[PDB]
Amino acid sequence: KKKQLTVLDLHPGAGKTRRVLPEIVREAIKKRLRTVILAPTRVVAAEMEEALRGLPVRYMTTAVNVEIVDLMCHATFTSRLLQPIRVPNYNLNIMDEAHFTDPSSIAARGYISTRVEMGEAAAIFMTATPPGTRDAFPDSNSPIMDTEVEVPERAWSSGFDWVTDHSGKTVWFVPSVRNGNEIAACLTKAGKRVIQLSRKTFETEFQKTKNQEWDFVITTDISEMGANFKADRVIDSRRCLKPVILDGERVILAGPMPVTHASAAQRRGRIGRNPNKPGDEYMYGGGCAETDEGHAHWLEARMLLDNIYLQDGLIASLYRPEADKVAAIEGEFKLRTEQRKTFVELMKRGDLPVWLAYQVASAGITYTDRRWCFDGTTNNTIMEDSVPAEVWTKYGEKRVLKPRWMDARVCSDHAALKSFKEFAAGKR
Ligand SMILES: Nc1ncnc2c1ncn2[C@@H]1O[C@H](COP(=O)(O)OP(=O)(O)O)[C@@H](O)[C@H]1O
Ligand SMILES: [Mn+2]
Repeated sequence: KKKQLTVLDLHPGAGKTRRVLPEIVREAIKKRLRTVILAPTRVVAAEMEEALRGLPVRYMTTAVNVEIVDLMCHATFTSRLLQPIRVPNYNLNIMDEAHFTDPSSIAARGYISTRVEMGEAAAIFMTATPPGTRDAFPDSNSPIMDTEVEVPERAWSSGFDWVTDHSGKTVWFVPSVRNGNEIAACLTKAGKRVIQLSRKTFETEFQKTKNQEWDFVITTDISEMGANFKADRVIDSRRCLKPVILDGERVILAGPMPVTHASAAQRRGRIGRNPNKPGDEYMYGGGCAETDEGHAHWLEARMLLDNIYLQDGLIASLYRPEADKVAAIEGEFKLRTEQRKTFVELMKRGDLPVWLAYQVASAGITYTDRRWCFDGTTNNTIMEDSVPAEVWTKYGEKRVLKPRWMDARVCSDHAALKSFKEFAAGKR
């Protein structure tokens, strides 16, 4: 029904995606409701075509090889809202894995919930862990053995025999890509077969969990968003890096620090999913805390939402239960037409973090002008192998990487640094 936002918060594995979602879609088709289904990732979008097989759904992603029901990724929806492209005023908005804390997912939730509040649409947010969840140990299809235990975050030689004595398969949530690299190298030296997953490698590398033999999957928090494993153990550091905007001028990666209860419940929720296989184990290495408070993703969500047309001059609010996570003045990030296009291109083609893309576009810099990558303060020098990183500019001059605005996420691992060096050199 219109003006209704429903939170479908069945416990993990209860069947929200494979049982309830197809029933909702069939009903929406019957009622001739223009409907959008929002999948967190391309991998999950492919899994949804399997669950929705038969039904007339337009899949707006090349991730599926195959209507009044559209399916697209969370980020695609928000990106299309930001661009001149026409987006239907969907009568029914279904967000699967609606706990995703990516800035584009938060922004989408704010847009959708505002259209519902205005009485223009209906929405269903599907997630075991709605915003504000305080339960890290929800129900599961089969019982879980929960154990609080010290979990290594560096290479080890002794004192953690329980890690390597296990003969099943383990999903291990690490605080960072670099921390996961070190743990992976340690496990590999101990004779284990390890697959590593992160945000930017997920679609490629996740397939290895089906196609290869493995003993451990080392993953950051991307695997909290519908990623399905045939494991019988989760090792959870219970730690994450928190992007924080410091003194309004830079972004640091603070911590590692506790994950939220929702994140911990989602990580544990990778196991206990088979009602016929009890005895899955969850080993956790710390407590939870509300570390989404002040987390840059919710500031970045407001930067996105301030630039989405809703109606005349109105600006969509964040979804009420997560609106308190950021201190921001509504509309303070609204950009005019040309600066907004630069903003969008810096985020898409530029592959820059939202906060950084905003600093560049709001300064009046055009997308291809990379002088700002070199004219920052000395304290903004980016290091590679303990020496200042250097690139050849598009002019042919070798220069130290020293961006005017420093966002730790452009150089937090080797791959991110490689990408930002390519950006500073004008190569995309
Ligand atoms: N490809 C598959 N074939 C059979 N069962 C599956 C498949 N994928 C998931 N399942 C199982 O179906 C049940 C419901 O899954 P799902 O709808 O994803 O749960 P939820 O979305 O509520 O977390 C779970 O036990 C899950 O382990
Ligand atoms: Mn689901």
